[PDB]
Amino acid sequence: SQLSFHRVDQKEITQLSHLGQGTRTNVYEGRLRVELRVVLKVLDPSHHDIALAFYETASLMSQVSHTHLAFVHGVCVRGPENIMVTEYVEHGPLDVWLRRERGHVPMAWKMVVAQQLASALSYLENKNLVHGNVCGRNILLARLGLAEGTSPFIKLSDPGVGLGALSREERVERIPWLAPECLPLSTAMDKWGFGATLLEICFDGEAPLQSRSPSEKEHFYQRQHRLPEPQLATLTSQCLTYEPTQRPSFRTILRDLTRLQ
Ligand SMILES: NC(=O)Nc1sc(-c2ccccc2)cc1C(N)=O
Repeated sequence: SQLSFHRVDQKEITQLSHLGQGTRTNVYEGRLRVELRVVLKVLDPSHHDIALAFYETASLMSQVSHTHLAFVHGVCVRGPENIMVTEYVEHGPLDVWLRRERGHVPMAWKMVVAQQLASALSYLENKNLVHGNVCGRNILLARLGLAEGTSPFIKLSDPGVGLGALSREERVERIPWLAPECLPLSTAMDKWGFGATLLEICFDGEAPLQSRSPSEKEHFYQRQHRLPEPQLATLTSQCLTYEPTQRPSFRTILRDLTRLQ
């Protein structure tokens, strides 16, 4: 093993406006010259394992292609700062967009988005690679598709700092997207995240257990409580099965989403 990713020189990037924060990151709009519109993910000063995890994600995402996976252009080191350089996708995070468009996103639109997500994720399953952070915030909207005769187009972004390097406190915050087996490893975890993401999508960007304290989210998992029903219901319940070996394959998930729309 030896990572593979493009090294970007600090001269080749321009840092523009702050977009928000990811896990141990600050995220900015930028420009990449040899000019590409890009996103810059500046890793906070942090333990070395966080840094290694960041690089492991850049390497992973630098070696996969898909219609519905966002590009990773490289990594730029700017003195003590490590910066992942990624695709700017026009309309930003899906969760933010859904909350703003709450009430007038039709179920048929959500079905297309779901089918796109599933096919991205079936490709990673085929490659036996784990994403580890499927949630609406990591789904970026390239086309709105709300206009008559158009259809939406999403891209799944990089998972950022790997799950294994995060604190237990951080993993709790990711409930219900976090697979229960990860609270105390496989491609199975993304079936849970997918399920949790489908609920998030069905509820116009509100995910379940958002009004719950960390202790309550933990307790929900400990008592293996069942998450609400969106009929994507069968599918979502299948994905949101605590036992990883009972979650259906993306081949099945995708075949099912097709013969639904
Ligand atoms: N590749 C990638 O992740 N692109 C991202 S991340 C992001 C973002 C992240 C955290 C808070 C708010 C926005 C926006 C965009 C974008 N518009 O493409």
